[PDB]
Amino acid sequence: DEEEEAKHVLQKLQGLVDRLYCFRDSYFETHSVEDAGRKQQDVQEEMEKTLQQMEEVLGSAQVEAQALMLKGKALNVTPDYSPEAEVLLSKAVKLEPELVEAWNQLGEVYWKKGDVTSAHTCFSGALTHCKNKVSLQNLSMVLRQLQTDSGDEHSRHVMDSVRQAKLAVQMDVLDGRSWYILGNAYLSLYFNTGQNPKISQQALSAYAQAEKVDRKASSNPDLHLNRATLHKYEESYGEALEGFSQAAALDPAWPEPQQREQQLLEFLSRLTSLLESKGKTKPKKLQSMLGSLRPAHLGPYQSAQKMTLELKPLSTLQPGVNSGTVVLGKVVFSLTTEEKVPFTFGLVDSDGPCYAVMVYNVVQSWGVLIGDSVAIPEPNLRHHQIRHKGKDYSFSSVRVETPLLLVVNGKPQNSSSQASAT
Repeated sequence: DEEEEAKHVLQKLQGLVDRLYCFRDSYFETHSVEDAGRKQQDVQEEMEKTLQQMEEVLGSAQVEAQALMLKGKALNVTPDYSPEAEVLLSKAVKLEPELVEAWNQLGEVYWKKGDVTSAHTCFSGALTHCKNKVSLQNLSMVLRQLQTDSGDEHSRHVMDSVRQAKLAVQMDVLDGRSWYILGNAYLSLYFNTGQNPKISQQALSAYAQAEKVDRKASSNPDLHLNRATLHKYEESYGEALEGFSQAAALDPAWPEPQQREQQLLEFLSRLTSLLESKGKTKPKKLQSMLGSLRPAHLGPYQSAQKMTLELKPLSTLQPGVNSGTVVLGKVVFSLTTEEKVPFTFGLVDSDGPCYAVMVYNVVQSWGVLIGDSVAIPEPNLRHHQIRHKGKDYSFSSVRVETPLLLVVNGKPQNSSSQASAT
C-alpha cells in the first residue's frame, strides 16, 4: 500500500507542476496581448497556489528525489533565481544522479543565478545520462554565452551552439522553442564570422519556422527582439522597429526592446535631419568643399583582378550594387551609434541631395571626418521609406560591407580598420 500511495502522490505532484507550466507556456492562448503586463504576476500567484497544493499532497510524508525535483521545478517557473529550488534540486541529483530533469532544472536555476559555468556543467552532465531535447536546448543557449579570454574558443562555442541546437531541433521538429534556439545560434554565428548573409537567412528562416510550427513561438518576446536586431543590422528598419515594438508589447516591463526602438528612432531622426540639412552646411561652404575634390581622390581597383571604374554621380546610381562604377564625394557629417557599428556619414558629390553611407565591420576608432574625400567602388544603394507609429523617415543610403572597400583622401584603408580578420 505504501508503494501505490507514494506513486499516487508523485502523479498528483507531477500533474500540479505540469499544469503550472502549461499555465505559463500557454498564457497567450487564453489571454490577449493587452493582458501581457499581468503575465508575470499571474504566473507568480499560480506558482504559489501550486506549491500550496503540493504541500497539502505531501503532508509530512518523506520527500523522494522526484518530489524534490518537482517542487524545485515549480519554484523555477518564474524568471527569478530561487535559492530554494537550488537546494531542492541539488538534493534530488544526489538521491537520483540519473534524473535528467533534475539536472536540467538545476542548470536553469544556476543560469538564473548568473552561474553560467555551473549551468553548463548541469546540462553537459545530463547529457552523459540520456540524450534529451531540453539539455540540448539549454546547452545551445549556454554555449553562445560562455565568457572566454580567447577569440578562437568563443568561435568554437558559437559553432557548437549551432550543432547542439540542430540536434535539439531534430529530436522534435514541431517544437518552436528549438527553432527559436537555433535561430539564436545562427544569429551568433552570423555576427561571429563576418556576417555572411546566408547565415542571417538561416537565422531568419529558423525563427519563421518556429512561428510556423508552434503558435506559442509568436508570443516569445526574445524571438521578436532577436529577429529585429538582425533586421536592424541588415537595414530592414521598418521590420526592426515593428519587431522591437512587438517584443515590447509581449513584455511591457522589459526595458530593452523599448530602449532599442527609441535608439533606432533617434538614429533615424538625426540621420534624416542631417541629410536634409547637409550637415547644416551653407551653399557657400558646400561649393568650397566640392571644389576641393580632385582626380587622385579616386585612388585605387581590384575585385579580390584589375578593374577600371567609371566615376558617376550618386543621383545616377540604381538600387543594389552598381557594377563598373565608383562615386566620389565629400563628407558633410558623421553619426555614431551606441553599438559602434555601422559608422555612418553623409556624402555629397553635387548640389543634389546628400546620401548616407553606413560602413559595417569597422573597429571603434575608425572613421572619416567632415571635409574628407571618400570614394566608394561599386556602391550598394538602397532607398529607405519607413513608416512607424505615424512617423515617416525617407532617405537613400550606400551600404559598405567593410572599410577596406573605401578610399579616403585618395588612400586605401589599412586592414586594421576591419573588425574581423582578412
